[PDB]
Amino acid sequence: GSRRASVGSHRFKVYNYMSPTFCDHCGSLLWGLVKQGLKCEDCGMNVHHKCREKVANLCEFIVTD
Amino acid sequence: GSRRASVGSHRFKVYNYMSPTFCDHCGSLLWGLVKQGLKCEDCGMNVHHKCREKVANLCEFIVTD
Ligand SMILES: [Zn+2]
Ligand SMILES: [Zn+2]
Ligand SMILES: [Zn+2]
Ligand SMILES: [Zn+2]
Repeated sequence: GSRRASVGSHRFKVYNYMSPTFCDHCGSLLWGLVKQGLKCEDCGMNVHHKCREKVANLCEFIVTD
Repeated sequence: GSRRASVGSHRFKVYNYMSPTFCDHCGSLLWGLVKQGLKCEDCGMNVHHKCREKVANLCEFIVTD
């Protein structure tokens, strides 16, 4: 691997959390036992459904693979 | 929306060109039958040794895989 970043926009998908998880935008618990929020398939950001429109679309992460 | 890109700096490595190939910087032939120049391991840019010093470091490509 080299110094490198992946840069794009988020790719959020409905996610079923198996452990208590917080929103990476607002900090409140992702309530529920299933489909509690959205996780970006690329960078892993977790958000409430209602917080999706509050977050910037920019999605970047360092690639070490 | 946006494309996803892999971004960093070039990673040039000496390459054996099997067909006549030109420098992507200056346009002159990569002279010889072996080790004629360097190919960026990330984006594929081909350069003369001397042109390595002349190109911008910026290395980007769209990731379609
Ligand atoms: Zn993301
Ligand atoms: Zn939230
Ligand atoms: Zn490159
Ligand atoms: Zn050249």
